[PDB]
Amino acid sequence: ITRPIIELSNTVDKIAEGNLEAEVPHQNRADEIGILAKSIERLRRSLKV
Amino acid sequence: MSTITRPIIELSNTVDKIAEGNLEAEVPHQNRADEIGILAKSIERLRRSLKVA
Repeated sequence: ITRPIIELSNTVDKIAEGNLEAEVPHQNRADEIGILAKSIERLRRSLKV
Repeated sequence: MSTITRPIIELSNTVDKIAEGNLEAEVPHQNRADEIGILAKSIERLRRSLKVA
């Protein structure tokens, strides 16, 4: 749980700095980390568009 | 369960609202001393960055 959350926190920081190309990890987990990851991916795509 | 799962769901819903263009909704859990807190601060920084745009 701890490491993936740190990782996704990192991912959100890169998106904030304008890097809309960095891959979002953990999109395929079957739990709540998975759901958070799918959210961040959708956010990433929404900002590209 | 209440210490980890629920906050993650909540922040997940917060990211969805930002994605829909709602840059005014408050980001919960900014004051936790753990990794949820770190994530929450990240999302708040993202939110502010998108307003400035």
